[PDB]
Amino acid sequence: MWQENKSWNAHFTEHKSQGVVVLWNENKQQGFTNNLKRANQAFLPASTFKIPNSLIALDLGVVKDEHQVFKWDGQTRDIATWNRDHNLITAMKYSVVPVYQEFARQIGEARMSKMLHAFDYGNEDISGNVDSFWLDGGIRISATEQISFLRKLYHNKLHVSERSQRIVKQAMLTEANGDYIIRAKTGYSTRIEPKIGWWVGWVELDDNVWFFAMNMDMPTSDGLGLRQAITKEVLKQEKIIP
Amino acid sequence: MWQENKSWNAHFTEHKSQGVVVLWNENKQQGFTNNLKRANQAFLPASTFKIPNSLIALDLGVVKDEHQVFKWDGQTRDIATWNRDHNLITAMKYSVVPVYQEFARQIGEARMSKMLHAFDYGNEDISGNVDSFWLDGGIRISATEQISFLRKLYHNKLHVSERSQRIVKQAMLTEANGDYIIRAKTGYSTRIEPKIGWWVGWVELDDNVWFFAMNMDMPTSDGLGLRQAITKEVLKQEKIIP
Ligand SMILES: O=S(=O)(O)c1ccc2cc(S(=O)(=O)O)ccc2c1
Ligand SMILES: O=S(=O)(O)c1ccc2cc(S(=O)(=O)O)ccc2c1
Ligand SMILES: [Cl-]
Ligand code: NA
Ligand code: NA
Ligand code: NA
Ligand code: NA
Repeated sequence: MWQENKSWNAHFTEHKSQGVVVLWNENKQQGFTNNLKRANQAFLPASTFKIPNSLIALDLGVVKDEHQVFKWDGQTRDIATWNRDHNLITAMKYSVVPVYQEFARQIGEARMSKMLHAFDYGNEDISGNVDSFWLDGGIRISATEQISFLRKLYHNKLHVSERSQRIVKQAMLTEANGDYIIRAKTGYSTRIEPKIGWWVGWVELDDNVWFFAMNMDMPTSDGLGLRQAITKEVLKQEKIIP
Repeated sequence: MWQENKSWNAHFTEHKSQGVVVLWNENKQQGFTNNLKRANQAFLPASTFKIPNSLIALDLGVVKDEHQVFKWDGQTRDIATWNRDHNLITAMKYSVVPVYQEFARQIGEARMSKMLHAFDYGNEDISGNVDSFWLDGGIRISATEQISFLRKLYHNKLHVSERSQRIVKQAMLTEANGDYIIRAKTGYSTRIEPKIGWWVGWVELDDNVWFFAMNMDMPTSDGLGLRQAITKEVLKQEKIIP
């Protein structure tokens, strides 16, 4: 099932960093990682929680579809792309936290807790603030647990409607060409140590899909590009993407 | 509503050919083209008929989902990519006619003709074989008629389920990066003169979507890549993609 390959550490070493990448080959039901222990250590999901959050908001009707416009509240924040109107596509593309904070407020503590229990998501714990618990509360999830959740989403097996799951899988669209399709979500956990950056999702090939979930030490925002860079180096080494 | 911008013909004559490109700004509700007469000229849809064919087959249960495998029939044909198993995603990417010829045969003439009338698709005529009329039968559709069809598809108001339309819009995925997403379908009509090449779809932006339909004279298969090349040149000139 799980096989360890420490070859991939060089890609983390090359950039003064440490992390874990987890790959799952859907067809052959075989997994791969450079660090079995870290692959199963639970961290704050940060903005990768936007995947379950969107599924919940859509299923409950907080968000009717991917065209509904969530208008900027007018407060100028540090990330410039947040200071504009957004729909679910652009909101997820740019990790617009304010938009998902009002989602969490409408969902409320009870329904959020109930949904995460049914999702089997992480430790299912929403302790902390209603609109910030995935950034500084008690919820935790491992990279392998992200793959378990993601595999349910890919196969439309999560407890919410098939429509909700198809809309989110559309919003996760990051990259696509003649070779592959990447649906994925980035995350950056800055409020509680250890500061880490996430990239979870999958790579759709012609006749297979590879699920991946990576996290890495991230002391500042300047290294965020390595989340995608290091992952793609691993995908190139296994001849998944050219 | 429409306006002619014959500046684009320099992108066609540069590659020794003729054609039309039709754009439609969804937000502004304004259309553009380099030749309004060819824009309204109706040709065989060729494999751009895979868009409505896929909707009909999905709505009728001929195709269960985007993951169902359709086994190669063993007959080795001239396009290598056709001689292997496929699903809806790859069968559309490689324009695998045999796979869609089976779809049509199971849909049948009666339901195909009622569905095309419900879609308002072209001249709604399926005269000829039910398994080849979009390649050598009587169906005819213009570039502007493709845009009307595609607009309904984008808005889920075609007369099939919302599920079927979302799946087809998924299978149309051609290209996606941080700047745009292209959902399109290629076509090469070579059984009845004039031999022409199609590219129809739309470009999803952050705050807008641009529908496009284009066709051009294609005497030999060598020039097929100019379908996308010329379209991207127009889109660049109109400050639609960088
Ligand atoms: O609220 S914080 O400033 O801690 C915060 C929250 C989410 C973030 C997501 C990203 S992401 O672009 O990596 O998704 C980057 C920085 C972030 C900072
Ligand atoms: O059956 S034909 O050989 O006439 C035929 C049908 C569809 C085709 C689609 C393409 S595509 O470029 O639209 O994928 C290219 C050649 C084709 C030939
Ligand atoms: Cl998609
Ligand atoms: Na997105
Ligand atoms: Na944090
Ligand atoms: Na179906
Ligand atoms: Na023709």
